[PDB]
Amino acid sequence: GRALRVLVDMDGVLADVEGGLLRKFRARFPDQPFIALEDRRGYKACEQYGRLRPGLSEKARSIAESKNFFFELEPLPGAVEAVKEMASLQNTDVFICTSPHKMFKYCPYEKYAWVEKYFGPDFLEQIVLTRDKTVVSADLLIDDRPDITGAEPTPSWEHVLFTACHNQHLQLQPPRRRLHSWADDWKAILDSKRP
Amino acid sequence: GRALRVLVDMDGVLADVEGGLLRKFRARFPDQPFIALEDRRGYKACEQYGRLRPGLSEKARSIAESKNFFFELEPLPGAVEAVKEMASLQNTDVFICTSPHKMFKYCPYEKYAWVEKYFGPDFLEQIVLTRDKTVVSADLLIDDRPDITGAEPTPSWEHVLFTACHNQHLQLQPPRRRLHSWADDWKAILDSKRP
Ligand SMILES: [Mg+2]
Ligand SMILES: [Mg+2]
Ligand code: NA
Ligand code: NA
Repeated sequence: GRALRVLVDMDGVLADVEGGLLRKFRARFPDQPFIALEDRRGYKACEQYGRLRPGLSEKARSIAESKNFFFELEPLPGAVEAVKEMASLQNTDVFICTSPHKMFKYCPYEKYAWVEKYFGPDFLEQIVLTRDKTVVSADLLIDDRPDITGAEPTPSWEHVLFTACHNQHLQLQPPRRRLHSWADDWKAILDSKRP
Repeated sequence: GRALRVLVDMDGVLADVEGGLLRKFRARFPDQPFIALEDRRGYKACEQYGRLRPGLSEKARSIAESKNFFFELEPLPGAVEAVKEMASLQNTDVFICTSPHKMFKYCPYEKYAWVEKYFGPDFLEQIVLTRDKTVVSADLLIDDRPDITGAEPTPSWEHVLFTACHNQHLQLQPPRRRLHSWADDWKAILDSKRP
């Protein structure tokens, strides 16, 4: 007491939503152009697909809306190991703070199931499902979305940007910070917020 | 700006979880003793069922864990009308802040579906699913659970206790407040927190 509280985003931070989208898009729509991971720009993949060719945004969306899309995402390298270690640290509380998106039949269930699979049943109590992360209080939010907005104009967390291909070239306004991958020094970031 | 932010609990505040539990329990287990609504005491119904007769807690739990339990709950009188009005007020942001419980196959989906049904698709973005309400920041939390605890020792909200049969006889520690039903003067409660 007090415990440092860290919110960890799920999509693109713990679960490889980009790789999953691209793989399943390519398999389901093999004759359509696609966006190679390195060429991704901007948080919303479907929007970029729409610019590639008309109709592709809805097809990209249909991949993400399909049963087992979220459940079958691969963990990002080091993600499960890092979050387990982080949660186990003294004076450190970790919550997985993630959006259900505009899709509720499968996505919430599958996100819970995915967390159960990789972190165990006891970690389910650490999940906060919300479209608005600004109303969740914490010391840190690790999330791959550059612009996080919502009902709270002054969120209590510092947003640390987790690198993803869609944001990796972005110049952030100082003093905004990055976590480059789970191999990067996340302990140093947490420690900088401690008493 | 700033908008007053109000968290409204779902079970026992918007949706009649007590009536639904009792009705479906009685229908599925007609030869078992039950707990009449007026005799409910303590937030956790299944725990009281367990004291009534051994094995009854697991049966009560099975009712709540069954498909369509949450979806088929009836709204409490005045609840949908009040929350719609509250959300429509100037400088007032409403979030439905509710637990998925220890059950994730049906409960999250059904809670989203229930909100869609009674409040419309656009209200889905106001849902926060969490087992820990203390990490959700707001001015007010209207919730029928007397004791709300979690990772944040000093939540930012004032907890206003929504009357339910299990809490109606409880003497609260001053200056804790109650909302007796949605017929009660909820506007006065909100107004007391405004600048
Ligand atoms: Mg993300
Ligand atoms: Mg409740
Ligand atoms: Na879905
Ligand atoms: Na369930």
